[PDB]
Amino acid sequence: LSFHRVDQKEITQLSHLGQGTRTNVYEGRLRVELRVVLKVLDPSHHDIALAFYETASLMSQVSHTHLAFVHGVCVRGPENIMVTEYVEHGPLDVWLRRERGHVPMAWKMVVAQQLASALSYLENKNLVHGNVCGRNILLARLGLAEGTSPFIKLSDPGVGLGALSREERVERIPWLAPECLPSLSTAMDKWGFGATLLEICFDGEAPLQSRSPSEKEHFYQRQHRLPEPSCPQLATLTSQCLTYEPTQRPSFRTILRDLTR
Ligand SMILES: NC(=O)Nc1sc(-c2ccc(F)cc2)cc1C(N)=O
Ligand SMILES: [Ca+2]
Repeated sequence: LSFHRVDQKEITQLSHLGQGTRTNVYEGRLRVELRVVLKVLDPSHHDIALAFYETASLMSQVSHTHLAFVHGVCVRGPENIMVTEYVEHGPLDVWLRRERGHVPMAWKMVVAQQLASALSYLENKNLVHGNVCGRNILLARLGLAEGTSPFIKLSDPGVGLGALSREERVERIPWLAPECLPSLSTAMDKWGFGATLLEICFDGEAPLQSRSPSEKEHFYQRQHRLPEPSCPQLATLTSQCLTYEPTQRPSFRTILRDLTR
Protein backbone atom coordinates (compact mmCIF):
# COMPACT_ATOMS: atom_id res chain seq x y z
CA LEU A 1 0.00 0.00 0.00
CA SER A 2 1.49 3.31 -1.27
CA PHE A 3 0.16 6.82 -0.41
CA HIS A 4 1.59 10.07 1.01
CA ARG A 5 1.17 10.70 4.71
CA VAL A 6 -0.05 14.24 5.33
CA ASP A 7 0.68 15.79 8.75
CA GLN A 8 -2.41 17.33 10.52
CA LYS A 9 -0.42 20.63 10.88
CA GLU A 10 -0.42 21.04 7.05
CA ILE A 11 -4.24 20.93 6.75
CA THR A 12 -6.99 23.39 7.74
CA GLN A 13 -10.58 22.15 7.86
CA LEU A 14 -13.21 24.55 6.56
CA SER A 15 -16.99 24.24 5.81
CA HIS A 16 -19.01 21.01 5.70
CA LEU A 17 -19.90 20.12 2.03
CA GLY A 18 -21.95 17.05 2.87
CA GLN A 19 -21.72 13.33 3.54
CA GLY A 20 -20.25 10.40 1.57
CA THR A 21 -20.22 6.66 2.47
CA ARG A 22 -19.18 6.76 6.21
CA THR A 23 -17.55 10.15 5.67
CA ASN A 24 -18.09 13.82 6.29
CA VAL A 25 -16.79 15.98 3.46
CA TYR A 26 -15.26 19.44 4.02
CA GLU A 27 -13.59 22.16 2.03
CA GLY A 28 -10.02 22.57 3.27
CA ARG A 29 -6.54 24.03 2.72
CA LEU A 30 -3.30 22.07 2.25
CA ARG A 31 0.00 23.88 3.12
CA VAL A 32 2.62 23.16 0.41
CA GLU A 33 -2.09 27.06 0.47
CA LEU A 34 -3.90 24.72 -1.95
CA ARG A 35 -7.75 24.54 -1.94
CA VAL A 36 -8.68 20.88 -1.22
CA VAL A 37 -11.46 18.53 -0.17
CA LEU A 38 -11.13 16.62 3.17
CA LYS A 39 -12.96 13.28 3.48
CA VAL A 40 -13.11 12.60 7.16
CA LEU A 41 -13.80 8.89 7.79
CA ASP A 42 -16.27 8.23 10.66
CA PRO A 43 -14.76 6.35 13.73
CA SER A 44 -14.72 2.82 12.29
CA HIS A 45 -13.48 -0.75 12.62
CA HIS A 46 -9.95 -1.44 11.22
CA ASP A 47 -11.41 -3.22 8.14
CA ILE A 48 -13.22 -0.01 7.01
CA ALA A 49 -10.08 2.15 7.65
CA LEU A 50 -7.99 -0.41 5.67
CA ALA A 51 -10.50 -0.25 2.77
CA PHE A 52 -10.25 3.61 2.96
CA TYR A 53 -6.38 3.50 2.73
CA GLU A 54 -6.64 0.98 -0.21
CA THR A 55 -8.66 3.61 -2.18
CA ALA A 56 -5.95 6.29 -1.44
CA SER A 57 -3.28 3.69 -2.50
CA LEU A 58 -5.16 2.91 -5.79
CA MET A 59 -5.65 6.63 -6.55
CA SER A 60 -1.95 7.40 -5.97
CA GLN A 61 -0.71 4.97 -8.72
CA VAL A 62 -2.99 6.43 -11.48
CA SER A 63 -2.98 9.65 -13.51
CA HIS A 64 -5.65 10.83 -15.92
CA THR A 65 -7.05 14.18 -17.12
CA HIS A 66 -10.57 13.04 -15.84
CA LEU A 67 -9.56 11.51 -12.44
CA ALA A 68 -9.63 13.80 -9.36
CA PHE A 69 -6.21 13.94 -7.68
CA VAL A 70 -5.55 12.40 -4.20
CA HIS A 71 -2.78 14.23 -2.18
CA GLY A 72 -2.59 11.60 0.53
CA VAL A 73 -4.00 10.56 3.91
CA CYS A 74 -3.91 12.53 7.14
CA VAL A 75 -4.30 10.92 10.56
CA ARG A 76 -5.72 13.55 13.02
CA GLY A 77 -6.15 11.95 16.42
CA PRO A 78 -8.44 8.93 15.83
CA GLU A 79 -9.65 10.23 12.38
CA ASN A 80 -8.59 9.10 8.88
CA ILE A 81 -8.73 11.91 6.38
CA MET A 82 -8.20 11.57 2.65
CA VAL A 83 -6.97 14.91 1.20
CA THR A 84 -8.36 15.28 -2.39
CA GLU A 85 -8.73 17.74 -5.28
CA TYR A 86 -11.26 20.55 -4.92
CA VAL A 87 -13.20 20.61 -8.24
CA GLU A 88 -14.91 24.03 -8.65
CA HIS A 89 -18.63 23.38 -9.46
CA GLY A 90 -18.94 20.17 -7.38
CA PRO A 91 -20.99 16.94 -7.93
CA LEU A 92 -22.76 16.57 -11.28
CA ASP A 93 -26.03 15.03 -9.94
CA VAL A 94 -26.55 18.09 -7.61
CA TRP A 95 -25.63 20.53 -10.46
CA LEU A 96 -27.99 18.92 -13.01
CA ARG A 97 -30.96 18.98 -10.57
CA ARG A 98 -30.34 22.63 -9.56
CA GLU A 99 -29.58 23.83 -13.14
CA ARG A 100 -32.82 25.22 -14.67
CA GLY A 101 -34.25 22.99 -17.43
CA HIS A 102 -32.12 20.37 -19.21
CA VAL A 103 -28.59 20.73 -20.63
CA PRO A 104 -28.02 20.14 -24.42
CA MET A 105 -27.58 16.57 -25.78
CA ALA A 106 -24.08 17.65 -27.13
CA TRP A 107 -22.99 18.77 -23.58
CA LYS A 108 -24.18 15.41 -22.13
CA MET A 109 -22.20 13.49 -24.84
CA VAL A 110 -18.93 15.38 -23.98
CA VAL A 111 -19.32 14.47 -20.22
CA ALA A 112 -20.13 10.85 -21.28
CA GLN A 113 -16.98 10.68 -23.53
CA GLN A 114 -14.77 12.18 -20.76
CA LEU A 115 -16.06 9.66 -18.20
CA ALA A 116 -15.66 6.77 -20.80
CA SER A 117 -12.07 7.91 -21.51
CA ALA A 118 -11.23 7.73 -17.69
CA LEU A 119 -12.88 4.27 -17.37
CA SER A 120 -11.10 3.05 -20.58
CA TYR A 121 -7.74 3.95 -18.87
CA LEU A 122 -8.69 2.02 -15.64
CA GLU A 123 -9.85 -0.94 -17.78
CA ASN A 124 -6.34 -1.05 -19.47
CA LYS A 125 -4.58 -0.93 -16.08
CA ASN A 126 -7.07 -3.66 -14.81
CA LEU A 127 -8.19 -1.34 -11.98
CA VAL A 128 -11.68 -1.32 -10.42
CA HIS A 129 -13.29 2.06 -9.43
CA GLY A 130 -16.49 0.44 -8.12
CA ASN A 131 -18.37 3.68 -7.34
CA VAL A 132 -19.28 5.21 -10.73
CA CYS A 133 -22.18 7.67 -10.21
CA GLY A 134 -23.28 11.30 -10.83
CA ARG A 135 -22.36 12.16 -7.22
CA ASN A 136 -18.77 11.04 -8.00
CA ILE A 137 -18.54 13.08 -11.23
CA LEU A 138 -17.25 16.58 -10.44
CA LEU A 139 -17.71 19.65 -12.58
CA ALA A 140 -14.42 21.57 -13.19
CA ARG A 141 -15.83 23.77 -16.04
CA LEU A 142 -19.51 24.48 -16.82
CA GLY A 143 -19.10 24.62 -20.64
CA LEU A 144 -22.45 26.37 -21.32
CA ALA A 145 -21.11 29.66 -22.86
CA GLU A 146 -20.42 29.85 -26.66
CA GLY A 147 -17.15 28.16 -27.71
CA THR A 148 -16.71 26.40 -24.32
CA SER A 149 -17.20 22.69 -23.43
CA PRO A 150 -17.69 20.94 -20.03
CA PHE A 151 -14.80 19.37 -18.07
CA ILE A 152 -15.42 16.64 -15.52
CA LYS A 153 -13.26 14.76 -12.96
CA LEU A 154 -14.18 11.28 -11.66
CA SER A 155 -13.54 11.33 -7.89
CA ASP A 156 -11.97 8.49 -5.86
CA PRO A 157 -14.44 5.63 -5.03
CA GLY A 158 -14.25 6.29 -1.23
CA VAL A 159 -14.43 3.25 1.12
CA GLY A 160 -14.06 0.22 -1.20
CA LEU A 161 -17.18 -1.82 -2.08
CA GLY A 162 -15.76 -5.03 -0.58
CA ALA A 163 -15.94 -3.51 2.94
CA LEU A 164 -19.51 -2.13 2.80
CA SER A 165 -22.68 -3.68 4.35
CA ARG A 166 -25.53 -5.21 2.28
CA GLU A 167 -27.62 -2.04 3.20
CA GLU A 168 -25.05 0.26 1.66
CA ARG A 169 -24.85 -1.90 -1.52
CA VAL A 170 -28.70 -1.74 -1.77
CA GLU A 171 -28.62 2.14 -1.36
CA ARG A 172 -26.15 2.05 -4.30
CA ILE A 173 -28.84 0.44 -6.66
CA PRO A 174 -29.03 1.17 -9.74
CA TRP A 175 -25.33 2.21 -9.97
CA LEU A 176 -24.18 -0.98 -8.21
CA ALA A 177 -23.67 -3.89 -10.67
CA PRO A 178 -26.07 -6.84 -9.83
CA GLU A 179 -23.26 -9.46 -9.47
CA CYS A 180 -21.95 -7.26 -6.53
CA LEU A 181 -25.20 -7.40 -4.48
CA PRO A 182 -24.50 -10.84 -2.70
CA SER A 183 -16.82 -10.44 -7.82
CA LEU A 184 -14.45 -7.37 -8.00
CA SER A 185 -14.05 -7.09 -11.81
CA THR A 186 -13.76 -4.09 -14.15
CA ALA A 187 -17.10 -5.40 -15.69
CA MET A 188 -18.90 -3.72 -12.73
CA ASP A 189 -17.75 -0.24 -13.97
CA LYS A 190 -19.50 -0.81 -17.36
CA TRP A 191 -22.76 -1.16 -15.36
CA GLY A 192 -21.96 1.90 -13.18
CA PHE A 193 -21.22 3.95 -16.40
CA GLY A 194 -24.53 2.79 -17.98
CA ALA A 195 -26.48 3.81 -14.85
CA THR A 196 -24.58 7.22 -14.82
CA LEU A 197 -25.48 7.83 -18.51
CA LEU A 198 -29.23 7.37 -17.62
CA GLU A 199 -28.83 9.60 -14.51
CA ILE A 200 -27.28 12.36 -16.74
CA CYS A 201 -30.02 11.78 -19.46
CA PHE A 202 -32.69 12.23 -16.76
CA ASP A 203 -31.16 15.55 -15.41
CA GLY A 204 -29.66 14.21 -12.15
CA GLU A 205 -32.70 12.00 -11.35
CA ALA A 206 -31.56 8.42 -11.07
CA PRO A 207 -33.92 5.49 -11.92
CA LEU A 208 -35.56 3.68 -8.93
CA GLN A 209 -34.98 6.84 -6.75
CA SER A 210 -38.45 6.96 -5.10
CA ARG A 211 -38.39 3.15 -4.48
CA SER A 212 -37.75 1.46 -1.09
CA PRO A 213 -34.62 -0.74 -0.38
CA SER A 214 -36.73 -3.95 -0.67
CA GLU A 215 -38.14 -2.74 -4.06
CA LYS A 216 -34.57 -2.09 -5.36
CA GLU A 217 -33.40 -5.55 -4.18
CA HIS A 218 -36.47 -7.24 -5.82
CA PHE A 219 -35.85 -5.25 -9.08
CA TYR A 220 -32.33 -6.89 -9.39
CA GLN A 221 -33.64 -10.26 -8.04
CA ARG A 222 -36.29 -10.41 -10.81
CA GLN A 223 -33.57 -9.01 -13.19
CA HIS A 224 -35.95 -6.24 -14.46
CA ARG A 225 -34.49 -4.00 -17.24
CA LEU A 226 -33.63 -0.36 -16.40
CA PRO A 227 -35.32 2.49 -18.40
CA GLU A 228 -33.80 3.44 -21.76
CA PRO A 229 -33.16 7.02 -23.10
CA SER A 230 -35.31 8.23 -26.02
CA CYS A 231 -32.36 8.26 -28.51
CA PRO A 232 -32.19 4.72 -30.10
CA GLN A 233 -28.37 4.94 -30.56
CA LEU A 234 -27.88 5.82 -26.86
CA ALA A 235 -30.58 3.26 -25.89
CA THR A 236 -28.56 0.44 -27.55
CA LEU A 237 -25.41 1.46 -25.57
CA THR A 238 -27.03 1.93 -22.10
CA SER A 239 -28.95 -1.41 -22.45
CA GLN A 240 -25.65 -3.13 -23.58
CA CYS A 241 -23.88 -1.69 -20.42
CA LEU A 242 -26.89 -2.49 -18.20
CA THR A 243 -26.83 -6.21 -19.12
CA TYR A 244 -27.09 -8.52 -16.09
CA GLU A 245 -24.47 -11.00 -17.45
CA PRO A 246 -21.13 -9.10 -16.85
CA THR A 247 -19.28 -10.87 -19.74
CA GLN A 248 -21.90 -9.47 -22.23
CA ARG A 249 -21.07 -5.81 -21.43
CA PRO A 250 -19.03 -3.92 -24.10
CA SER A 251 -15.39 -2.89 -23.51
CA PHE A 252 -14.73 0.84 -22.85
CA ARG A 253 -12.90 0.93 -26.22
CA THR A 254 -16.26 0.04 -27.90
CA ILE A 255 -18.32 2.35 -25.60
CA LEU A 256 -15.95 5.29 -26.34
CA ARG A 257 -16.02 4.53 -30.11
CA ASP A 258 -19.90 4.33 -30.07
CA LEU A 259 -20.12 7.63 -28.05
CA THR A 260 -17.93 9.52 -30.59
CA ARG A 261 -20.05 8.39 -33.62
N1 LIG B 1 -12.33 15.27 -4.86
C1 LIG B 1 -13.61 15.25 -4.46
O1 LIG B 1 -14.26 14.21 -4.29
N2 LIG B 1 -14.21 16.50 -4.29
C2 LIG B 1 -15.50 16.78 -3.88
S1 LIG B 1 -16.51 15.64 -3.05
C3 LIG B 1 -17.77 16.82 -2.85
C4 LIG B 1 -19.02 16.48 -2.16
C5 LIG B 1 -19.21 15.21 -1.63
C6 LIG B 1 -20.39 14.87 -0.99
C7 LIG B 1 -21.37 15.82 -0.90
F1 LIG B 1 -22.51 15.51 -0.23
C8 LIG B 1 -21.24 17.08 -1.43
C9 LIG B 1 -20.05 17.41 -2.06
C10 LIG B 1 -17.40 18.01 -3.40
C11 LIG B 1 -16.12 17.99 -4.00
C12 LIG B 1 -15.49 19.11 -4.75
N3 LIG B 1 -16.16 20.25 -4.80
O2 LIG B 1 -14.41 18.95 -5.30
CA1 LIG C 1 -31.71 20.69 -14.66
